[PDB]
Amino acid sequence: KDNITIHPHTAGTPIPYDLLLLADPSKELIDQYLTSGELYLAKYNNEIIGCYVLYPWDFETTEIKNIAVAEKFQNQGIGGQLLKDVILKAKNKFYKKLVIGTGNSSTGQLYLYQKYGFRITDIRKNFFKDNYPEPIWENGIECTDMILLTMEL
Amino acid sequence: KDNITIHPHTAGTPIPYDLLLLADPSKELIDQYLTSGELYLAKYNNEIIGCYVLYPWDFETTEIKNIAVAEKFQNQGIGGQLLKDVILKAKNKFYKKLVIGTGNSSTGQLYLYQKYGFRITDIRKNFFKDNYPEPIWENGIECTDMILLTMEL
Ligand SMILES: CC(=O)SCCNC(=O)CCNC(=O)[C@H](O)C(C)(C)COP(=O)(O)OP(=O)(O)OC[C@H]1O[C@@H](n2cnc3c(N)ncnc32)[C@H](O)[C@@H]1OP(=O)(O)O
Ligand SMILES: CC(=O)SCCNC(=O)CCNC(=O)[C@H](O)C(C)(C)COP(=O)(O)OP(=O)(O)OC[C@H]1O[C@@H](n2cnc3c(N)ncnc32)[C@H](O)[C@@H]1OP(=O)(O)O
Repeated sequence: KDNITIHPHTAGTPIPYDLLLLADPSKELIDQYLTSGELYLAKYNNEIIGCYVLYPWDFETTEIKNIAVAEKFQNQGIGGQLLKDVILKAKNKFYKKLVIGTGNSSTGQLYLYQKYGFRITDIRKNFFKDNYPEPIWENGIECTDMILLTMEL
Repeated sequence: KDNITIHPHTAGTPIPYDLLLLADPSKELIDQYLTSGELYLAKYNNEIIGCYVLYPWDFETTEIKNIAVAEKFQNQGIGGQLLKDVILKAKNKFYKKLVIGTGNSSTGQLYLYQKYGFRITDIRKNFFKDNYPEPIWENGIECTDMILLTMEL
């Protein structure tokens, strides 16, 4: 909606694993990019309803390692508001490219990221097969490969 | 449906440009891969309602350069029947890989081809921008790049 607020996560505050796990089934992988990344929390009427994690590769590129919206609040435009906020945060830290990777089966998400300016740029063959023990499925398609999209900032 | 027939196009028969143009807006590009490709026609109660073109790259790979279903008959499973038939024809000619390329904005099609066994393998940046004069748009996304998918036969 139009009355959502976004702030960085504060030390001592609970980490919204419920939300992060909607986007990444591995709590181990989440905690790893929380080490060097920056977590942001989207609040609406005092409740944390969404989040994203920015994860620098280097000076030029930073990656959205995780972006999630509470299941009760999806498909109301909150994700788009989050993506706009990520774009500003990455620009403010002088990154030149913003990257996000999603599953080959995530065809709905491939629309959304392109709507906000991401171009499809790379395929990571068997990324999910190699990095997650149990296979992952969407829409009856096995999610084996990562599709990487890139936005020039 | 279950009562569709598929046959190669016969010399002297009209070429269904109405159908081919649904899949490729350039009659010039269509006629070019009709030169070295093979056109197949799907008939239902005597009417041509779909078609595809197979276009060899070399001994190992052949490409679906064009696949189309009449607008009145779409989303009834005819395209899937066509894709199954292409797979058999390519195997029968001893190809090892079957390739199809669609637009970055064609997220519905990215589902369908993966459902029938195609993996996303390659991005052709600015393919449509370079090869078609007028820009092409889908779902409010500009169609600039070709997504190439590959099936091991
Ligand atoms: C790096 C990573 O984290 S990849 C994993 C991403 N996270 C997840 O998958 C976790 C689970 N899902 C979610 O948390 C969320 O659904 C998100 C983060 C993916 C998206 O957030 P949302 O608030 O649901 O998205 P939002 O409402 O802004 O837009 C979704 C869009 O999909 C569109 N859409 C609807 N049906 C379809 C469809 N069949 N195909 C494509 N797009 C569709 C909607 O219309 C909407 O677009 P629009 O606003 O232009 O009309
Ligand atoms: C190389 C080239 O030619 S690329 C260009 C391809 N051709 C074209 O775009 C021409 C215009 N379109 C067409 O001719 C046809 O629609 C084709 C050839 C793309 C597909 O043929 P169709 O008969 O419509 O497909 P079919 O009915 O078998 O299946 C379409 C699928 O999309 C699914 N679908 C529906 N909504 C969506 C959505 N939002 N996102 C993804 N998939 C969706 C349908 O459920 C169906 O899948 P299912 O059978 O597994 O449930």
